[PDB]
Order: sequence, then structure tokens, then C-alpha cells
Amino acid sequence: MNPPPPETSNPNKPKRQTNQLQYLLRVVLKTLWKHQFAWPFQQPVDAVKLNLPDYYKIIKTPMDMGTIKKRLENNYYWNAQECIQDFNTMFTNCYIYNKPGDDIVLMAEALEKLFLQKINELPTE
Ligand SMILES: Cn1cc(-c2ccc3c(=O)n(C)cc(-c4cccc(NS(C)(=O)=O)c4)c3c2)cn1
Repeated sequence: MNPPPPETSNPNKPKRQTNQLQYLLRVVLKTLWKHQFAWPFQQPVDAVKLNLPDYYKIIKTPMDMGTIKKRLENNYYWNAQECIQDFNTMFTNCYIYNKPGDDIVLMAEALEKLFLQKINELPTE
């Protein structure tokens, strides 16, 4: 079976709005969502559908943009870095599971370049 997706709401964590978290949802997630390379990253990797039975043997911290969107909308992160770390995990999962130069890896690298361009414009803490 696929594993259940990552946790996205936790009723026992404190909640806040910050400049950075707002920007992460309204600008960074939005911009990446619409990129031509985004669709394989928009929901968890469906290892059953793709016939990739080793994916969740290899990738033990799955992450995707659907889950990040949900964490942001549910105020799951207190610090912007937690969200930034989730985007990084999503990219590195793709680099760990696949091989250098793979086309799916080039698609991740392009999304990652864009993500860094938007993170450089994060508003002041
Ligand atoms: C032979 N083969 C390999 C793949 C493959 C290999 C690695 C990846 C990968 O690392 N990511 C993050 C995503 C995909 C992928 C590609 C196309 C569609 C989907 N759909 S999904 C998000 O429902 O799992 C996922 C993906 C697909 C597909 N066919």
C-alpha cells in the first residue's frame, strides 16, 4: 500500500500569522504550483500507480507541494524555516531516489532554482 500522506493539521501546536508564512503561501507556493514542471510534485508520490515499489523503501521522509499547501493553510508551521525545510526535503527526495541528469531530476532542479529566487525575496522577519 502507499503510506498515508504527511500530517498537515495538528490541534496541539500554537498558531501564528507572520510576513514570511503569508508570502510562502501567497507567492512562493502559488508560483511553483503553476510552473510547467510542477505536476509530479503536487501530491504525494503514488508508488502503487507508478509501479515504484521501492520508493517508500528508499524515501522515508516524503514531502510534496500538496502537503506544504495544506500545512501553510492550516498554520502548521510556526517558523518559516520549517516550510523552507519541507520544500528542500521535496527536492532532495527527488535527487535521492533518482540519478544525476535524470529528466525528473532536471524538473526538480528547475523548480528548486525558482524556489531560491523567491526565497531571496522573503520579507524581513
Ligand atoms: C519509470 N518511471 C519513473 C517515474 C518516476 C520517477 C520518480 C518520480 C519522482 O521522484 N517524483 C517526485 C514524481 C514522479 C511522478 C511523475 C509523474 C506523475 C506522478 N504522479 S504522482 C505525484 O501521483 O505520484 C509522479 C516520479 C516518477 C515514472 N515512471
